[PDB]
Amino acid sequence: DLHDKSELTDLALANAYGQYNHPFIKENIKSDEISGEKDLIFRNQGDSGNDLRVKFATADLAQKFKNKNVDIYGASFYYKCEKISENISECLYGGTTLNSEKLAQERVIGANVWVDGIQKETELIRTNKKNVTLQELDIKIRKILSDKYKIYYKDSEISKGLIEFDMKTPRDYSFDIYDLGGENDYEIDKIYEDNKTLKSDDISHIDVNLYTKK
Ligand SMILES: [Zn+2]
Repeated sequence: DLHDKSELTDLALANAYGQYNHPFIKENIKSDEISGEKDLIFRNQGDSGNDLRVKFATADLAQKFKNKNVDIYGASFYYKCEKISENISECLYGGTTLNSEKLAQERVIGANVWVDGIQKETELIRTNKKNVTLQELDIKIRKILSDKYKIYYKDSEISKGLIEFDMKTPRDYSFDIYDLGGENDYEIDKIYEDNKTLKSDDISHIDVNLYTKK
């Protein structure tokens, strides 16, 4: 069931590596401009003053954040990002939460890691948001995985990977780290388009299982 790293093109690997190592993080910005019916526009708010277009799965979502002070944390990209002006538009799916919703205290989540069934050091990620997007937690975990296990380097020994985010109830979410939508970010990141958010204090822990080349 777990997809193999060898299934991905070089473009897909370079793109994955790029976004999990350089996420777009912006705090307290507001947009009173919808594009299409489900994209919010933050002119000149992206990298290099490029414009920023945050895409949502529904107009329901875009409206919810329209004219709200929001925090952004997601995987950004340019290719296929619909321009709003004659200037370069930078894109990102979901990764949006209200800036007013901060925890009374920093939530640290433990991430157990296994490589071929052998327990490695438990890793840590944290957030100060009451409702954190799954995208944010995922990027934070993949960053550590990229740093320590070189998950997105073509010639590293890791070839299969599963990340499990467990709640305090029997609810869990998971990502096969190599089952990418396609090779371009506009495809790959639709994985975050629903802006799925989790109640930070209800998260139990993360379980990561990687398997070496075979
Ligand atoms: Zn566990």
